[PDB]
Amino acid sequence: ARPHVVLLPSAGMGHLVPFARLAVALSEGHGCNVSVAAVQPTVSSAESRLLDALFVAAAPAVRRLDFRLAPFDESEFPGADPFFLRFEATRRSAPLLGPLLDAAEASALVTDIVLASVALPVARERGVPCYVLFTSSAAMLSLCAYFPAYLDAHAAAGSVGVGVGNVDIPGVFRIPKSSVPQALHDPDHLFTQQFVANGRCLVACDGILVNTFDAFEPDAVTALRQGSITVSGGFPPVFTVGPMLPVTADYMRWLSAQPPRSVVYVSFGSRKAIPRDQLRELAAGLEASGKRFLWVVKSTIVDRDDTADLGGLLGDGFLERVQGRAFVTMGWVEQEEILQHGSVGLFISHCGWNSLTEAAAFGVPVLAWPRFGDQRVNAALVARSGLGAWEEGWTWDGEEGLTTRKEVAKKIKGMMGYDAVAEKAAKVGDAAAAAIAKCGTSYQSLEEFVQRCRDAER
Ligand SMILES: O=c1ccn([C@@H]2O[C@H](COP(=O)(O)OP(=O)(O)O)[C@@H](O)[C@H]2O)c(=O)[nH]1
Ligand SMILES: [Cl-]
Repeated sequence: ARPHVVLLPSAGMGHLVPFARLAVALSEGHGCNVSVAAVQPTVSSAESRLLDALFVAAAPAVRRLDFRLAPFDESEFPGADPFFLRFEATRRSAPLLGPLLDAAEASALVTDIVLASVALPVARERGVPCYVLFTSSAAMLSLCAYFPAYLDAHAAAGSVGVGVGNVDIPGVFRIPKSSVPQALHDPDHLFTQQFVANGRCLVACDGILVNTFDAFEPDAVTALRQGSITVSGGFPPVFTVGPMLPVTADYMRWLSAQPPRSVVYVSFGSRKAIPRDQLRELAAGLEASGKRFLWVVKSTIVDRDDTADLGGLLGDGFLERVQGRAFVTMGWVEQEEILQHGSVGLFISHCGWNSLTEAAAFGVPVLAWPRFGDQRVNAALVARSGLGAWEEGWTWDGEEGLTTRKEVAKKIKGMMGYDAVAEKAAKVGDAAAAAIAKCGTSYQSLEEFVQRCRDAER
């Protein structure tokens, strides 16, 4: 009998991608039926394409469950990021999850961290076990879990403390103040209110899945499994299930024509647009590096809005001058496919977590260029694990300062010129493939989670 697992993602590819890979892992790999309760329409078109493809490729085990949004008035959070606004619109629709869950006869609910504080109560009154899929690193899970106690300890009669400094996560390490997600400095920020509420409820859920592997983050994973992080001393089981594997266009025809390990692939993720002054230094750094490069560019946060002319954003001269030696697009690329290709030798990445798991699975060295949110925490893991290297001094969003074309070009040449870089990254690939293979720590963790789902048949 196939356990029924209901999966409840939030908005953006960073939250949807790992849910689509989990669904396939649970269905093909462990004999589960999976219902993915996703909101329609999606903020980005890339989410729509991924959902459409998921429900074909992984049918009949994986199925769509329609989840309608109550109307939400965005006037409440003026100037908020569109994905954060969809996070909140979806959180206030959690009512509707109750009926859906009764109808699905779920063995278990797996909810996005983003939605955990509102999904867990609904699961409890419908009698369904409720697990959280944390979508970023174990280091960031350890931050999310400790941040409420941090804020509490720094609360002093006569106020609720504003700002964040160095965060000494028990039994893990120190997050320097400058690596704290920018939004967390404001306890009233839309993201922060969600992040704090979701961290508070984590002690009271049935377990937490993380798309990482023990050898990648041994200290963070060891602290989460002992419960160091909560001082109360009680934490749910943590299942390390990653790096989860993925489920011919002009850029691929180009790429296959290039020599092995020759191409610098460049992308800052699905929801970041680099300001133009920094964009020009990156263009000229790539040019000056002398390396072949494949560069994905965004002018807006949401792909649907992106109308800018590539020529108009970078330079019509630049584009003609790098013809042939390089490939530059403002459209979507199937990055999972690029990162498996033998012709890629370097990934300049914003250190979004799903991007890092992809470079980890395939052993691709990472030039870390974090921009916001969790990305400086994740960049320190890049450096720490030997997946790549990270110049801590490069500025990120909200800081003044510009990484120059010389800095880019020199760091690109060093990464590809120093063989230890490719070798360290390949050792991460080796450990990642082992983790998800039969005898690996991630395969076993996933087997244990599926066993829990089997024991919940009603
Ligand atoms: O042009 C693009 C940009 C992104 N991605 C994928 O989108 C996800 C981005 O998620 P991540 O957590 O790295 O960052 P976010 O976009 O949430 O900042 C990853 O699976 C990438 O492989 C892609 O396939 N093509
Ligand atoms: Cl660690």
